[PDB]
Amino acid sequence: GANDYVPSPITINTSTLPVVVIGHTYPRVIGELTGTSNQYIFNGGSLIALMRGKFTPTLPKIGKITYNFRQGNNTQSSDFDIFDTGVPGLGIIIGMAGYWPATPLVPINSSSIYIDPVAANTNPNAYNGATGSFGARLYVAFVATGRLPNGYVTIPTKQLGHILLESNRASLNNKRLTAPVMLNGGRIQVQSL
Ligand SMILES: [Cl-]
Ligand SMILES: [Cl-]
Ligand SMILES: [Cl-]
Ligand SMILES: [Cl-]
Ligand SMILES: [Cl-]
Repeated sequence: GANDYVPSPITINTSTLPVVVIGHTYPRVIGELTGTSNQYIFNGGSLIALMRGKFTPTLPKIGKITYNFRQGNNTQSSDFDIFDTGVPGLGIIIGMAGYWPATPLVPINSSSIYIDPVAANTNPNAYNGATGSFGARLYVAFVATGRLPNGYVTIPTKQLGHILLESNRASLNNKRLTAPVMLNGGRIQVQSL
């Protein structure tokens, strides 16, 4: 079908956080996960469409932190919303971008935001160029929000939020397709010297 687009999740892995060595200050970023990307978060319709993705985080927002991801290509710091993983002392901050590398990392610091095209955050009629899929890049960093014990800590799998597919084609827009944005759970290690 022309509008038979279906969602697929985009996921990032707790297991890529390096060991956290502590030689304190809260909040502070304790490491970045390896950024991930999915070209086909929405895919499958036979008719090309102008599409955009609205990300709504759905974990509790604890506060803000200023940061500049080592990954991505922003040259100045931004405020990021710190989201509660549920594990005391541990939050995450999120950035998302369009799939293609020229598009910028968008700090998640609003109750919802268009991750691609960023033009849509100030132009309600802006969409990606017409094509047959919508994808994205996902960036996450862990934040110490309080004192961490030594040793291993398990992070549960968390749904960071969802991307709503919007389009200037009503039949596709009105499906309100949504794709989950996932933090795959895992184990981190703190070495408190
Ligand atoms: Cl993925
Ligand atoms: Cl992909
Ligand atoms: Cl950044
Ligand atoms: Cl969850
Ligand atoms: Cl239409």
